Amino acid sequence: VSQPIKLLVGLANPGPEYAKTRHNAGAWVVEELARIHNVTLKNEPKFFGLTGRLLINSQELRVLIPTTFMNLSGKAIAALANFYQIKPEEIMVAHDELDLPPGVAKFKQGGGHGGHDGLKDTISKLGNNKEFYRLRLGIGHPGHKDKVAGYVLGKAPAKEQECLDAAVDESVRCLEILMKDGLTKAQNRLHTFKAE
Amino acid sequence: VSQPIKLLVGLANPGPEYAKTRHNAGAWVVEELARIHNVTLKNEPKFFGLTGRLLINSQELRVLIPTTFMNLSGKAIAALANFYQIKPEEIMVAHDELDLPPGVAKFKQGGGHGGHDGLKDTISKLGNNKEFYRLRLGIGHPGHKDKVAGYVLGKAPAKEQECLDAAVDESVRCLEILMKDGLTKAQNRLHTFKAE
Repeated sequence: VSQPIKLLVGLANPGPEYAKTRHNAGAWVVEELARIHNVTLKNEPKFFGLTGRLLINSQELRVLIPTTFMNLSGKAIAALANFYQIKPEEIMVAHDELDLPPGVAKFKQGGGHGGHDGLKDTISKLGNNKEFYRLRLGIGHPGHKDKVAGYVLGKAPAKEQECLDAAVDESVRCLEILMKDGLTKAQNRLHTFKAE
Repeated sequence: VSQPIKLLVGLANPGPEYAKTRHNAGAWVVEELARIHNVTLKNEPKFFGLTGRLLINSQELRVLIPTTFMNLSGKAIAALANFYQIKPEEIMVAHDELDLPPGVAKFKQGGGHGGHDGLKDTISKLGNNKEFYRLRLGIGHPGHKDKVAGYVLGKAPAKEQECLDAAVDESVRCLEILMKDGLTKAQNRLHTFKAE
């Protein structure tokens, strides 16, 4: 089946202290996808991150979790995409999404960064090309804008984390469906899911 | 001239709240100076951070810990410095310094960002001006470029943290000395210090 995605990126800050923070939600998806496919990601300094190649339905999907600062995610994504000759429209970036609630996830093509430091850098390093795909993992949002960075760098409370974990798992399933049945069918499934 | 400083900024990421990570070293200095001087740091959304005002030897010293993403620290700094008409040469930015070991600290004017995302943004948002002062709190350098973000976003081991905390204490004393006796004398004390 024809489907557009050659590279799946999961945005993150590195290390143990950031691993369970909301702003690492996209990495959670890639980690669970790789685990289910029995591939351990390898550190590749030239790509500023951890990478692997998955065989799913049995398309080849490269995956990446940058080990840069979140605000330098684009260095990883560009370095890898250039090496493998991948264009922005063939990249899906999974990330935490303030404008969706915990337990929801959506696919989208294009859009702004929404103030997400990793998406901002990604757009920049891909030559101001916004037309990469996104896997938007809802995290909710705080009451006040000035509290957004503290929010995304916090750990969700247990109940909220259950919703997020559910949406991660269903996003993984829909990525597997993307590789079997294509984007429209994957999206139709994902966009009816709501954990609660 | 000998006491140029009107604003002391302590860089840090604003979460997770559970975690004393190396890249928050500068905020530790501002928090301890504030504690000793009975200043409560208060959220001030128009400056994108926690703020205070001290009076030490009749010199007003405003303090800021940005609550932006680290790579937007200069947005907070410039917001406050513009509001109070403080020039860049009147600002001292306390920050983790890869180029000194744990237990050592130094004052300097100008210099590059050395890869520090907060310093980089600060130079930019101050109108591409490096000539603010720095309080460099040594955190050591991991010996390879690849995992620098992971290193600064890590928690120092308990022993190393004792060295850090000792450098924070000495840095607070030398900030007090700067406000009383001026920068040359404050340097003469700080630069001969090593934690024991």
